[PDB]
Amino acid sequence: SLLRRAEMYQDYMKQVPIPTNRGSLIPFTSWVGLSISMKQLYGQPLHYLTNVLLQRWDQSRFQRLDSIIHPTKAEATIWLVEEIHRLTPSHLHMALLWRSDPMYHSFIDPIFP
Ligand SMILES: [Cl-]
Repeated sequence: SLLRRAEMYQDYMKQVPIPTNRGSLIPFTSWVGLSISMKQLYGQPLHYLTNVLLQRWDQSRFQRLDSIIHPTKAEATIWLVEEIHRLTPSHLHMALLWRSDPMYHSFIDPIFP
């Protein structure tokens, strides 16, 4: 059941193309905020694992973030990690993660943002 949801989620996320954009600069002051600007400008979802990681990076800081990591590089890093999260995880692993995290749907993008 969770397993079917994981399988359908992952089968879908694995095929979503990474957008082709060299020549982008999105100023930002938190990782989660940069991710919201990316999801809105490109009209893309980011994966559960990427949303969780972005929130951890923001927690680890507790100066504008974009004066520390340039936006072009920051955005590229999110896309590269997102590609790992789309192409590599097994749905079984995702089902197991979701079974242990009652808040897990808060890190899944809505279908209609
Ligand atoms: Cl931001």
